[PDB]
Amino acid sequence: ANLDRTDDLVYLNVMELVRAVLELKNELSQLPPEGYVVVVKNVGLTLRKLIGSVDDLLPSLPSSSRTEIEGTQKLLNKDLAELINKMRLAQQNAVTSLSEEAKRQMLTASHTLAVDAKNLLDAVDQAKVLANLAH
Repeated sequence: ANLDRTDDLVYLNVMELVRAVLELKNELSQLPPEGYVVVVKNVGLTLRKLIGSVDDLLPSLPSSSRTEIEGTQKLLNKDLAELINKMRLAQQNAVTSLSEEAKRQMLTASHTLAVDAKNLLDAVDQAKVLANLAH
């Protein structure tokens, strides 16, 4: 048995992103970029919405973990900045060998949205708990 307790709602939403972004990492070699343009939305709209959940805990944390939240919530909008910019540039009507390299690169940016989230789900976990230990 396990008496798990859901207190942090920051690692909950982000969880949906890591999944929605992980599916587009394997489908890269399946469907065209025309359909991915819509996926990046549900993959990048999960962070911009969850980021507003930790912002409230920011002022409720010490001066040690903040570097993680204030440093992750800012880069969270950069992990997709290169992914999207690569979509409109990859799916574009380009007649060159690069058209192939621009397909594998875009994917390298997708995972970024997750790789930068795994550290965020645990980052806040240390800031929230500190809110209590602190006076």
